[PDB]
Amino acid sequence: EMEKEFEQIDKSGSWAAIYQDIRHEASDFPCRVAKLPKNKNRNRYRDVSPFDHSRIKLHQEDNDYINASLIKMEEAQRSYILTQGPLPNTCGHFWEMVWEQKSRGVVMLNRVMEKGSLKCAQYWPQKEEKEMIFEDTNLKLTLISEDIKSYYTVRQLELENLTTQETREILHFHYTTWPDFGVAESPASFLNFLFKVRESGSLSPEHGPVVVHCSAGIGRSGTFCLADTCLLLMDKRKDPSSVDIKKVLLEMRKFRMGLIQTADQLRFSYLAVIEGAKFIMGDSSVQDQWKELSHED
Ligand code: VO4
Repeated sequence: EMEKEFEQIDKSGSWAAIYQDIRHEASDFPCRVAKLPKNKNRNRYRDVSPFDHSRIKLHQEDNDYINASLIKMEEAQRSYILTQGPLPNTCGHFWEMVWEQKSRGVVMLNRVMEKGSLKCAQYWPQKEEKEMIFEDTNLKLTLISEDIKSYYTVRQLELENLTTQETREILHFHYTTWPDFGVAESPASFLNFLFKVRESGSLSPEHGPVVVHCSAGIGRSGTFCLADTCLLLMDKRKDPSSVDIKKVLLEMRKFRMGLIQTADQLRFSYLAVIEGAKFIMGDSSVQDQWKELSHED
């Protein structure tokens, strides 16, 4: 059904019209805390801020601001934290957020350098023997192992609360071939990566919300969460036709501004959900088909 809607929009060539409608319908809530003068150096982009009602607050008395939003999909019963690529001065805040929110997975959809510019701090260690200590938030981070595939890398990290000496395993899922304001190479390649995140346990309700980011934490991050929630809703009722992608996106836009930054990303979201529906509706072999088509070795 979503498939036939997809074909209607393609034949009309009205992806831009549909996407601008979403933009005009999208919620508009205040971002007063993000705009305080004292927080200016905590925001990577002047025009990408968390709403006050849904922002993640750090558990510190000094300044609890971080550019991060809690997306709570009530009906699908999944939550995500969407955040910007950490800044040189906010890597401690980032890992403090991960600790306090009890997240098990971090999904990173960007490269540290994209289009010749630095999009994100190097906020996790690249070498086992060179751990990182974030002195402002009293956290230590150690690379434990790395599994490099052709277009994504999975890292096992150990996060230590230096104050309590509690340790935690964090899984890092790094998509390395998704261009800013672009789409993944194929649905199959995107779905293969999403299902790798799912199979790690990182999205399970026994854990805190997965942390999802790219550079701004809205475009690629929005595509990832939208596809996931749509597939989860379909799974819940085994009813692909009860899932209205545009309504799920607007619901997600109540928690964070600008989710999906281009009409082509919206169109890709449809493709990913339409294709992923094959798996959700009983055809477990398409998962293997996606892994082959993705060429991850
Ligand atoms: O770094 V993103 O522009 O896909 O929000």
